[PDB]
Amino acid sequence: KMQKIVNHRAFTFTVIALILFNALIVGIETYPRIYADHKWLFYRIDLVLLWIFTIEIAMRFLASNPKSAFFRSSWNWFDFLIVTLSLVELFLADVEGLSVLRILRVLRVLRAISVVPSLRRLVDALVMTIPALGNILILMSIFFYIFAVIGTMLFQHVSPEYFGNLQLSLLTLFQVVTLESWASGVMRPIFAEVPWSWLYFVSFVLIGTFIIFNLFIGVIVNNVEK
Amino acid sequence: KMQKIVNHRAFTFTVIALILFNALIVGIETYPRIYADHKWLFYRIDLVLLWIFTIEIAMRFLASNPKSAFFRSSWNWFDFLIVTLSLVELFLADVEGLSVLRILRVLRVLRAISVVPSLRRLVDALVMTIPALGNILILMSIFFYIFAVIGTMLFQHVSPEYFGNLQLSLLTLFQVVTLESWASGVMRPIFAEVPWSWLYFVSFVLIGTFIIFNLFIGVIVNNVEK
Amino acid sequence: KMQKIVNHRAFTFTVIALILFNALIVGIETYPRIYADHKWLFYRIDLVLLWIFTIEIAMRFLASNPKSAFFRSSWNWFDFLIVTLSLVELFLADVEGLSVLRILRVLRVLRAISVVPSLRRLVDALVMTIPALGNILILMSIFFYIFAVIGTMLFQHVSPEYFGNLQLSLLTLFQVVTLESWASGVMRPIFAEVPWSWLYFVSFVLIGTFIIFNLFIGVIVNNVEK
Amino acid sequence: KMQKIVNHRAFTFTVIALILFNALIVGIETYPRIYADHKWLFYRIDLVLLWIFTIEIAMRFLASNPKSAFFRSSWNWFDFLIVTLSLVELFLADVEGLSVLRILRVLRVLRAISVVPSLRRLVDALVMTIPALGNILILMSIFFYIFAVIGTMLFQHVSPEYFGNLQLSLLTLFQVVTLESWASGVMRPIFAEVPWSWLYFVSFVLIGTFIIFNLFIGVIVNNVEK
Ligand SMILES: CCCCCCCC/C=C/CCCCCCCC(=O)O[C@@H](COC(=O)CCCCCCCCCCCCCCC)COP(=O)([O-])OCC[N+](C)(C)C
Ligand SMILES: CCCCCCCC/C=C/CCCCCCCC(=O)O[C@@H](COC(=O)CCCCCCCCCCCCCCC)COP(=O)([O-])OCC[N+](C)(C)C
Ligand SMILES: CCCCCCCC/C=C/CCCCCCCC(=O)O[C@@H](COC(=O)CCCCCCCCCCCCCCC)COP(=O)([O-])OCC[N+](C)(C)C
Ligand SMILES: CCCCCCCC/C=C/CCCCCCCC(=O)O[C@@H](COC(=O)CCCCCCCCCCCCCCC)COP(=O)([O-])OCC[N+](C)(C)C
Ligand SMILES: CCCCCCCC/C=C/CCCCCCCC(=O)O[C@@H](COC(=O)CCCCCCCCCCCCCCC)COP(=O)([O-])OCC[N+](C)(C)C
Ligand SMILES: CCCCCCCC/C=C/CCCCCCCC(=O)O[C@@H](COC(=O)CCCCCCCCCCCCCCC)COP(=O)([O-])OCC[N+](C)(C)C
Ligand SMILES: CCCCCCCC/C=C/CCCCCCCC(=O)O[C@@H](COC(=O)CCCCCCCCCCCCCCC)COP(=O)([O-])OCC[N+](C)(C)C
Ligand SMILES: CCCCCCCC/C=C/CCCCCCCC(=O)O[C@@H](COC(=O)CCCCCCCCCCCCCCC)COP(=O)([O-])OCC[N+](C)(C)C
Ligand SMILES: CCCCCCCC/C=C\CCCCCCCC(=O)O[C@@H](COC(=O)CCCCCCCCCCCCCCC)COP(=O)([O-])OCC[N+](C)(C)C
Ligand SMILES: CCCCCCCC/C=C\CCCCCCCC(=O)O[C@@H](COC(=O)CCCCCCCCCCCCCCC)COP(=O)([O-])OCC[N+](C)(C)C
Ligand SMILES: CCCCCCCC/C=C\CCCCCCCC(=O)O[C@@H](COC(=O)CCCCCCCCCCCCCCC)COP(=O)([O-])OCC[N+](C)(C)C
Ligand SMILES: CCCCCCCC/C=C\CCCCCCCC(=O)O[C@@H](COC(=O)CCCCCCCCCCCCCCC)COP(=O)([O-])OCC[N+](C)(C)C
Repeated sequence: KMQKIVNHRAFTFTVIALILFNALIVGIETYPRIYADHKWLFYRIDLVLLWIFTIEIAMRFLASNPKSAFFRSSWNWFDFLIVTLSLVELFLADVEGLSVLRILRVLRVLRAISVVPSLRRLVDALVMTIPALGNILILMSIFFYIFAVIGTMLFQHVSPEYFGNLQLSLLTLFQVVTLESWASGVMRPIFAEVPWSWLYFVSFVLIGTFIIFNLFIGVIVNNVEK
Repeated sequence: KMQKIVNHRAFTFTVIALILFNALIVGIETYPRIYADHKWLFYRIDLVLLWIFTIEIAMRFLASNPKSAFFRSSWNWFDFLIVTLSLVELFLADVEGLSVLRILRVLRVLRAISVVPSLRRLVDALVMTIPALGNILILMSIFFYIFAVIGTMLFQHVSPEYFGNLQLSLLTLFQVVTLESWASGVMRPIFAEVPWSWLYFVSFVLIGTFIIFNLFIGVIVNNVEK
Repeated sequence: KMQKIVNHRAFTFTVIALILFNALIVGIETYPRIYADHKWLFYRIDLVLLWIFTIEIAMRFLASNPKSAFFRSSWNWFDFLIVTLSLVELFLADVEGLSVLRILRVLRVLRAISVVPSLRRLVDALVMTIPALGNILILMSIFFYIFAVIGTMLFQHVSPEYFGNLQLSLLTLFQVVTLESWASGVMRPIFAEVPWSWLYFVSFVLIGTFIIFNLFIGVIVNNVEK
Repeated sequence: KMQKIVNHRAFTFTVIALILFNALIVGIETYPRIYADHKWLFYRIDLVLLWIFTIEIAMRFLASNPKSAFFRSSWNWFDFLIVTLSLVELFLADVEGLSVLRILRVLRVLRAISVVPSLRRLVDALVMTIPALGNILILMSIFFYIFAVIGTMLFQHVSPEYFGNLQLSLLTLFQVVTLESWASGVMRPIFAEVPWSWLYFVSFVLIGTFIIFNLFIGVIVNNVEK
């Protein structure tokens, strides 16, 4: 009565192949003409692929010793979430708010990183180094917030474009920490009006960079040790 | 008569929570309409928060064994400086020179990194690696100064914008070492007139980069060792 | 009857010198006037250099113990491929499709990295670290594909320039991961129309960067170990 | 009769202080008005500083055991070269070709890195890692040359600006390897005409980057070892 043996060689291979085909079709469908000429087929195949993933994860669930740890392990929670999101897409297909709904029709491909064990191990390892660089991110958040607040009150009425709110300015402070056109297009047109403005960026760009550098190093000599 | 026990669990927790609320309100206040509609409340809460921080640091001072090392430790000096700067803001509120005065109303949030011990330890560690990369910064300063002097006499009358003074040119030499639009907007419009100008940037961008790279490495294989 | 001894000191030296001269002439020939004034000489020297390389590699082949491992080693396969490509150039000289044919007249210089042993060892070592960073590249490919698909359906009709197809958009997603004008010229003119668009880039630029950082580290603490 | 003892504490201190003052004055002199109003003083002080450096290095020479190794050590050769260059400036002051002559009036400050021993040791160490990354630079040179040649024949008549010669194009290939506006301003206006052009940059920007990354790593795990 118990479901004892369920696993075999292609038990995954077929799933990953199917996911690849899913990616292929969901990519193709993004062409206006080709999609607009064969819509019934795309409809039917999307439905059937949805149902395959559904019955797949359900098969694993039922044959995963329910009362013991299946929903206890996070990976399967992630799989389940992905399938539920595809279902949300389906059963709430096209009321109106579809623009940010068709998108979820895509991420069903990234469950690839769940099935192939090497990618699973790699991604879990990558996440396991997030609590390593924990504090540094808090420091960087403090830094960003302080500088955003300081900017939005200084340059509010000289550059409404970049420094207009605490939200909008929290953008200009991001595309500057990445050293992206921070001089000729963020500063030179401001530094022209308020001449003492430079002390802002030349400070931020400095200290920000420093922190980032150290953050990077903080990880490097952590894997030499572990 | 002596103040023996003063510490407990929330002895910090309440302070850091209050600081968070301080950040929240000082952020909100940067909206023109919302601040302009409820100013009395913002006034009163700013005053009361100021007084809370004041009585807090004073409590620590009095219950910090005055004659022994309290003002001897630098962190408390930093705290005291921050509180005094907020006070400078208050008692010298709005004579006229307020533009660069309201700013100090902000950095009172960064004393967060003082109170939570993990951030304190991290920041102290980060500073402790400044005397490590001591010389390299002297070398980089020499380099910057030399190249600024060399530029301002060559391109003074062909590009008044970027190379106009030893000060202004010390900017163009900064937004070039960060590889920010150094070619199409700093050089191509100059390289057009003085054709041999390229040897300037292609030298600087080279050597500067080299130094920086080495500086970075100079830190990396210093934490593998310590 | 067997070819026993074939090697000596300059056995390579002459070849690398000749290759250097080949580079020199193939570089010179890219000037319109100078090439257009002495074409017969360039013709004849190109022919003779081709034949020198031909007889060279053929000499090695015949005096490389044919039945045993000569074509078994990959380097010689690469050499042979290069010579055959030069020959393809010659015997299929100028039917019409020459634009992407004259190019192969160039890469015959890079066989330099085959002959000088230090470069050979270095390049082989560099390649030997490709299977090291194997998975991370698969993860990055998945990431790129997902984000390209997600972009091309959102911004298809607001920015036909950058996001027009799954191909063209796979470019805009490349010159953004390199942080090249990703804000002022890829996003600000889009973020103006669809205001919620920022969550796209600020996500990608984030996660992409993270992956890349880790990839880099994944190699660093792999040479400390091997 | 022999010069036995010549060294003492300030034997350097005075020299480095004087060099600092030299930097200060040579910087000041770059202002048009201020220099144009007091020229006699600047003249006389430049002359006297020149003579101080002269007599200084000559003192060291004579009291450096001439027949034994003084000119044998490279640092003193560098010092001597710098002083001779200042002298070239003086005795060949203003015939006409002064534009690239006043410049040498500057680098006399960088002899600072000779006198202060910490900087001397650091700079010598930095140079001692140039023969470490020897081959990689040869590989990068090969790469640059190949791609420059390949570009200048493809895009010669569609973008005369960037790809016009083997020299000029060797610039556009430099401000692209640094990821500086390589997409929106080097490629998009070219990729519009020759549509298959992308395979150029997306290749170069790829492989170049790879090499650079590896070069960096090639140094990192060389100081963990030495
Ligand atoms: C394991 C999970 C990872 C996922 C990896 C991906 C796995 C699955 C990959 C799936 C790829 C998706 C395929 C979609 C292409 C459909 C063909 C097409 O559109 O032709 C179009 C033409 O267009 C052309 O002329 C050229 C078509 C090739 C461009 C495809 C780019 C490659 C994407 C690869 C991305 C690689 C991702 C990595 C990137 C670093 C037709 O439309 P049209 O404009 O009307 O032209 C009319 C032509 N006609 C006259 C003949 C009618
Ligand atoms: C790990 C986390 C680390 C956190 C560290 C983060 C550090 C925070 C970084 C803060 C950056 C500072 C930004 C302020 C500079 C811009 C000001 C400006 O431009 O306005 C005016 C400059 O008016 C002046 O004269 C100011 C001259 C220098 C003031 C320096 C301010 C230092 C603030 C305290 C320093 C505290 C130091 C530290 C304290 C402990 C411009 O002129 P105006 O008056 O507006 O006149 C009208 C405009 N008009 C000119 C067109 C007519
Ligand atoms: C531990 C110390 C670290 C500090 C961390 C921060 C801790 C404290 C954080 C404090 C955050 C500050 C809150 C201020 C927002 C007030 C609400 C508001 O302005 O609404 C405005 C609307 O605006 C909107 O429509 C959207 C509002 C959300 C934008 C807030 C950005 C989040 C900042 C988070 C930064 C994260 C920092 C990290 C970033 C990496 C109302 O103004 P209006 O334009 O007139 O609109 C009219 C609307 N009405 C019709 C209803 C009237
Ligand atoms: C760790 C710290 C390391 C420090 C190292 C830092 C190194 C310092 C780096 C210095 C960079 C050098 C910058 C100078 C190049 C630009 C000059 C120029 O463009 O002007 C002229 C070029 O006129 C020429 O013909 C010059 C040709 C090459 C001269 C090379 C100068 C080397 C100086 C000595 C080298 C010393 C080497 C080292 C010595 C020990 C332009 O033409 P024009 O004459 O003006 O004519 C009028 C304009 N017109 C054309 C429109 C009509
Ligand atoms: C080991 C394998 C690695 C390969 C390494 C390379 C090894 C082999 C290197 C080969 C180099 C190729 C030489 C070609 C130059 C020919 C001379 C010429 O064109 O003169 C032109 C003038 O142009 C000038 O005025 C200046 C010429 C010097 C520019 C050459 C750039 C150096 C390229 C080095 C690249 C270094 C690569 C590294 C870069 C990091 C003449 O044409 P014109 O316009 O009509 O002028 C008329 C003048 N006239 C009046 C006198 C008639
Ligand atoms: C290692 C690999 C890691 C892979 C991770 C990769 C993660 C993937 C990253 C995906 C990035 C997400 C991009 C979507 C954001 C842009 C949407 C947009 O702008 O359209 C609309 C926003 O409409 C809204 O109101 C949306 C508000 C936020 C929605 C957030 C979407 C999250 C999707 C699920 C999150 C799943 C989380 C994870 C699930 C497990 C714009 O407005 P409009 O509706 O079009 O109205 C008409 C236009 N008009 C405004 C001009 C009138
Ligand atoms: C150890 C070796 C390493 C070398 C390190 C350097 C050591 C030696 C450093 C020497 C520094 C050189 C000093 C030159 C300044 C002269 C004063 C001046 O020009 O005033 C001008 C005004 O200009 C101003 O209004 C502000 C002047 C300060 C700008 C100086 C920038 C600091 C350079 C520091 C670079 C730091 C390098 C590091 C950078 C990272 C006057 O000219 P004017 O325009 O006509 O104004 C009229 C005013 N008036 C009405 C009163 C008349
Ligand atoms: C460590 C050192 C490593 C060294 C590695 C360095 C590798 C070297 C990297 C070289 C980069 C390659 C650059 C060439 C691509 C651009 C060509 C182009 O755009 O012209 C044409 C594309 O015409 C085509 O149809 C070409 C289609 C793809 C050809 C691929 C070329 C591969 C060359 C061999 C590959 C060898 C692989 C390796 C061999 C061993 C454009 O069209 P048109 O024909 O001009 O028509 C007229 C213009 N019109 C369109 C406006 C009307
Ligand atoms: C916190 C970082 C600062 C560093 C200080 C270092 C010394 C800083 C030197 C001088 C500082 C003060 C100069 C006096 C001028 C002040 C006001 C002024 O006139 O501004 C003038 C220029 O403003 C500049 O020139 C900014 C200088 C950029 C510094 C880049 C240093 C990079 C450090 C290297 C990092 C690597 C090593 C890192 C080692 C730490 C502009 O105003 P104006 O001339 O009156 O003209 C009117 C305005 N107008 C232009 C719109 C028309
Ligand atoms: C110090 C670094 C230099 C490196 C030298 C290497 C060889 C350098 C090769 C040739 C050097 C000399 C060429 C002769 C031309 C001189 C004058 C000239 O005519 O300029 C011409 C172009 O100027 C250029 O082309 C600059 C070349 C950029 C070099 C990029 C190398 C990157 C090294 C790779 C780094 C990685 C490996 C690093 C390994 C170290 C322009 O003048 P014009 O043509 O007469 O036209 C009139 C002016 N006009 C354009 C405004 C209309
Ligand atoms: C996934 C990453 C997100 C991070 C969230 C963090 C908090 C994010 C805070 C607030 C989030 C939501 C704000 C409410 C506004 C939503 C809609 C909106 O109005 O947009 C508004 C602005 O949009 C922005 O301001 C984007 C904020 C950029 C975030 C940069 C954070 C960098 C993290 C640091 C990385 C280092 C540490 C990393 C630690 C992880 C624009 O719309 P509008 O105002 O209505 O005006 C009409 C549109 N118009 C402009 C075209 C005219
Ligand atoms: C060597 C690197 C290549 C990689 C291949 C990967 C798959 C490449 C996918 C498809 C390749 C071929 C697509 C078919 C189109 C060919 C011709 C064409 O039409 O071009 C079209 C677009 O051209 C592009 O879209 C270029 C795609 C950029 C690739 C970015 C991948 C980054 C790798 C990630 C690095 C990280 C991981 C690294 C893992 C290695 C434009 O031509 P058109 O549409 O006809 O319109 C007319 C021209 N017009 C626009 C001027 C009007």
